[PDB]
Amino acid sequence: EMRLSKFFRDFILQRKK
Repeated sequence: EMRLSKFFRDFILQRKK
C-alpha cells in the first residue's frame, strides 16, 4: 500500500505524542 506510512507511523505520531 505505502512505503513511508509505517515510518510515519513509527515516529510521527509520537513526535507530537
